[PDB]
Amino acid sequence: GSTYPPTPPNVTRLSVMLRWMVPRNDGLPIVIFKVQYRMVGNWQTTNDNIPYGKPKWNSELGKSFTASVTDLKPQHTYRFRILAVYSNNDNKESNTSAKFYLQP
Repeated sequence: GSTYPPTPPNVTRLSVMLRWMVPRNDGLPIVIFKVQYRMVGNWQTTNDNIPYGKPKWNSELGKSFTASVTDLKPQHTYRFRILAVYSNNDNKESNTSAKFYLQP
């Protein structure tokens, strides 16, 4: 089955807020998302397993999701990406986010 990738997350200050979207598509449904990050310059996965849940879409464009990441070391720049896990157990990563400096 086809695996439509989520968009990269837009990163804003909070801790870090990540907002991404799963565009409307007819591919396989998503079960959960995982959040990955790395310092600018190896990818690590946080412990959060974000459910796709309901509803299916929350706008004409698709479904937007907003979550947060905690306990990251400030005074460093990071990149983030969203891993989508599909109902057939395949998975696919979003493109990487823009760089984000975490202010102390």
